[PDB]
Amino acid sequence: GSSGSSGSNFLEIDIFNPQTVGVGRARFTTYEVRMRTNLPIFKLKESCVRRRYSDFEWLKNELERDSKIVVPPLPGKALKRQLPFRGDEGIFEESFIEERRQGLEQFINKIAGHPLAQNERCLHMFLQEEAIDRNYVPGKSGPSSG
Repeated sequence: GSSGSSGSNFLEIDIFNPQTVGVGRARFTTYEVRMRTNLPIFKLKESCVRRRYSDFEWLKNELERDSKIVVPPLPGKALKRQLPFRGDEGIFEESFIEERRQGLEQFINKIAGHPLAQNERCLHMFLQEEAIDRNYVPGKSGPSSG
């Protein structure tokens, strides 16, 4: 085959395929982060990787380092625990998953739009790359100098 289709640049990410991990309680789920762009900045045109909300919290933060970068808020709220023992107070409903599933998608959908982010590597690493490598080695990093 050959194929060949294009027209107008478009950078968007999809969040679906909610898979549950672990067993017992305070369990969590993931989402298939499938991005699709036609920009050069991105080495790959399309890639599918697995990621969760808690993960995004690592990425987002990575953006909230220092670079006049405007990162959007994460969909969720929780802060009332002295010691790391408790988590979710029994929550199992499509709505919830949807909320986050959609939320993130939106957050990234906008985050991706960000130019300062489009250059960021962590972003890509959080996309193309399936497994993040905390304290990775920077190289190439899109069109450097300029």
